[PDB]
Amino acid sequence: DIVLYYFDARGKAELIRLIFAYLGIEYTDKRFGVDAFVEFKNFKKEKDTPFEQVPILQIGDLILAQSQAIVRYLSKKYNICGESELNEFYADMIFCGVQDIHYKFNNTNLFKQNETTFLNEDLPKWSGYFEKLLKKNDYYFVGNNLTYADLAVFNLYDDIETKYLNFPLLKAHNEFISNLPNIKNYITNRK
Amino acid sequence: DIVLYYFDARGKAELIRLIFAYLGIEYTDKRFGVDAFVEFKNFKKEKDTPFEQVPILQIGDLILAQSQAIVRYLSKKYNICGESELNEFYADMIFCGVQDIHYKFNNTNLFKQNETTFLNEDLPKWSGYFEKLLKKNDYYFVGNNLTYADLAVFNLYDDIETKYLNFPLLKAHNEFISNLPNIKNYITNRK
Amino acid sequence: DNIVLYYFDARGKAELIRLIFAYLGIEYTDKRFGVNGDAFVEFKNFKKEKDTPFEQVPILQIGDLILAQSQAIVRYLSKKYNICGESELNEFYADMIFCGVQDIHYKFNNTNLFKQNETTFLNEDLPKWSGYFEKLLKKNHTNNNKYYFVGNNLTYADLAVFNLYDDIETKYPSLKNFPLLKAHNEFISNLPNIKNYITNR
Amino acid sequence: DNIVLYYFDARGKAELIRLIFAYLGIEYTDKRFGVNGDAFVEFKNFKKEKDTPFEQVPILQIGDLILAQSQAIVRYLSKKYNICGESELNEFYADMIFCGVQDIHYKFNNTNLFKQNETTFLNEDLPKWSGYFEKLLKKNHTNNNKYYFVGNNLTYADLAVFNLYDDIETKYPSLKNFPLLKAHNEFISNLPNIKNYITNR
Repeated sequence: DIVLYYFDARGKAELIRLIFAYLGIEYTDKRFGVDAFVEFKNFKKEKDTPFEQVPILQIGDLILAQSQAIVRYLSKKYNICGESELNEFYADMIFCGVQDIHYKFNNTNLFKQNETTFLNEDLPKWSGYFEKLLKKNDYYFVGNNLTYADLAVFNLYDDIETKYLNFPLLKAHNEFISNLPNIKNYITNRK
Repeated sequence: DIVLYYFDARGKAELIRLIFAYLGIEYTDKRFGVDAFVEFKNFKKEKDTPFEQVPILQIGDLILAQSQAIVRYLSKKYNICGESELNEFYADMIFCGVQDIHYKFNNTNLFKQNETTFLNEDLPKWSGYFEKLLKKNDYYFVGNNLTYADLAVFNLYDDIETKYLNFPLLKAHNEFISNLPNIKNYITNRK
Repeated sequence: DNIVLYYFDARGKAELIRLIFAYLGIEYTDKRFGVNGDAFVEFKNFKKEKDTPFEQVPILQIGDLILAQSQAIVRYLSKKYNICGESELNEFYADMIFCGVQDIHYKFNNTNLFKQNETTFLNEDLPKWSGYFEKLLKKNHTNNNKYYFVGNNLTYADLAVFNLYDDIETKYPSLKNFPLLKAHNEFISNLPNIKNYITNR
Repeated sequence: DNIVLYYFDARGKAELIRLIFAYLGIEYTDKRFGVNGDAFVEFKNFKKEKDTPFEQVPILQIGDLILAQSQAIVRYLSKKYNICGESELNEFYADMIFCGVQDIHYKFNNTNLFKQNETTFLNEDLPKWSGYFEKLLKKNHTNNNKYYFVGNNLTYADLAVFNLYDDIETKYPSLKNFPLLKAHNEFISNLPNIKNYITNR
């Protein structure tokens, strides 16, 4: 009854956009800076944010902040969080793992001279963790249905691939998500 | 029916310890290095961890990883996550906020020359966010009962205070948590 | 001689060196990884082929001599070509100032949307540093009329400050509140060897 | 003269300067914030009282002269007191090496339990750097028999490498796999002015 507010970037909003695309939920994708910064300063004046951060998801009059929290909330509401107490935990635990490596990716750049370590050490290591998780479990990380963890893992590699998959299941899992019809469409349309 | 594995430090395990103390749950608090590192390497060989990280909470044969996930799991199980869908979200959102500032605290040190900015800019700003959240809501962040967010906020400042509260509610809230009998006891006994 | 600069096809930590060569009019080969191909493969092969101390670039090769670490290279060239200041104290001040540049420059490079630190960088870290530089320029009033950080000739510190703001500008918007600094950067940008290099870049 | 070093009551970025003064036998006042009181209040008052370029310490004051930025201070002292190498190339190499030290040292300082990067630092970042240093020592075989990074006299790079490992050791455990580096550090640790300073520290 929905507005997503963020910068004109994937960033930490993209996973939320992927969820809405998957669920088929209509919303206004509001992007600053399509002086992004002046616009953000104004938004903060206009809107009551808890921590002066975006993304913000506003549903009617209700303001939701913090991307990971928003993801968990939506996932519960729309049945992509796992179907048992243990499965809900595993999905969460996997997402936390994705968060660790995703941040590391966002902390690697040329100036810092950490690209080679990321490419050679950190990413292979994390990819191995994910591949093993897939092996343990027309591919899902959790149970026999899609969860937000699947989308998160797709999003992580999709992001990484923009800038910079030895991992057979992970590759297959990524292809599978990319080809879900709602996802494929979203992706094709995406700037 | 429970072992917590971590280093002999508060770190990211402390919030879990505070929850168990609050809930009155008996567990073995297993600390490496009471060559911490040799011991950790061995533990990783011995135990099947998803990401080769601690803390690990083992309940019977069940291995749980990722501190924030563990906290959410316990909180749901033991009714400290909020009593409505919206309240569960707010608790989560607050914890996410705590995570942001807690990390910043752990990223500030003398060598980096970022202590003054943290003390003068970042912490006051975050404390203001928390104070306002308390105002909005014989003190609780969420609803009218204790949630993990309360414990998290207590833990954050308690950590900060070891190394380095203008904020009346926050101070009062912190005192209140510190004085909950199970907490007070845990704290008095703690190395 | 045969001077070759090796780096990625980016400004990064190489650009100041490139600016120095431009300013001095030194010819060199600007070898850039990844202009067309996979930058990482090229870098990997380079490391195999060239004996680098730390497996890092930039690398400046003069003849068969291999020099590493951008700041060290900058200091070496600056001494050689008389852009390091003309007294012991002035040499120190240029070095001081560059050290300060490095600090804020590293911060800029650690700033991004995902990390949600853009607003604090724009709003609180950069203005503070811009203030420090503005004050330093004031102390050299003044000799100035021409804007130099140190003494009455150009030093690498001048180039470094120019480069830092130039780099920032590529990503983020004014220097309105910092007139001395703004004039200084403009002045550097208009030195003919520099203006020409920039236009062609 | 009246030489005063201002810093926190910590090693940090000051310690190398202190080691240099010890090695050279220069008397100075080692003023440390927070020995007894609130370090931040002391620092805040210092900044008000002293005109610092960047609102940072360390600060070295010689007479009324204020010098800032630890690396710049190290380079200035090293030139003055002949620990920077005795040729243009050797001066560059000592500087190169120090730049490398700074990189790994900063990483050590960014390593902690909360960030869960201790194992990668011990396991993968430090060994790699230790290797780089070990290889650099090998190149100076070579002159050595005495271990120096550069030429056949001590330079600040020697002190810097010693200091870096010493600092690491306070926090984390062997250098077993790096015999040249280990011997080098031991050798530095045993220079009489250094050994004495250390024992008293």
